[PDB]
Amino acid sequence: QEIFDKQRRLQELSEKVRTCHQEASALRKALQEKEAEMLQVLEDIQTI
Amino acid sequence: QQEIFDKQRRLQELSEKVRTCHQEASALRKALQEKEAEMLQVLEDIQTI
Amino acid sequence: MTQQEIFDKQRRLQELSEKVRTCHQEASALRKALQEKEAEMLQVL
Amino acid sequence: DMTQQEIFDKQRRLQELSEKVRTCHQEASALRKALQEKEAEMLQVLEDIQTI
Repeated sequence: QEIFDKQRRLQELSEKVRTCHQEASALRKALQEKEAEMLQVLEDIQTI
Repeated sequence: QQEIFDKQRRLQELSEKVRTCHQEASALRKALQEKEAEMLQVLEDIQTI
Repeated sequence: MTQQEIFDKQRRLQELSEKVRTCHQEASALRKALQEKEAEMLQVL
Repeated sequence: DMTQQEIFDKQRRLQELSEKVRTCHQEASALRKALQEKEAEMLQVLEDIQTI
């Protein structure tokens, strides 16, 4: 399909992948932080 | 009886905190589910070049 | 009776609470693994 | 730059690394689904205690 057009596709796609990673990397931290907050609440519930 | 009511009230306050943390987590998971697949979606395309 | 019931519910609540803790710690190890796995891929890119 | 062969070579390296991510993702979906229901089970038990 012409190597220059293949190089262009590779670039755009890689960028999109890095963007998805950076986004996912921050969603996991937010999820890990949120689950950690819930555990403190649950500990308190065992006390009544 | 009063004791039960108190226990219930306390459980309810903590329950509200649990619900809020769940609602966010439930949504955070959906956002993470869709995003990780979007990543895999592209990686697949990269293999199609 | 009502009391017994509240107690049973409380116990079940404790079971799930510990089960959530297990899943969380299990998720924490997976997220760290997924982190390095993606980063390993990025380097390749 | 980058030649076609260079692209194929990076495409193969990718495949092995991408497959591992695919696996970890499927495992993450299973845990999240399991965690989702467990938290839902808790809220229903909490609401269950509110009734006598």
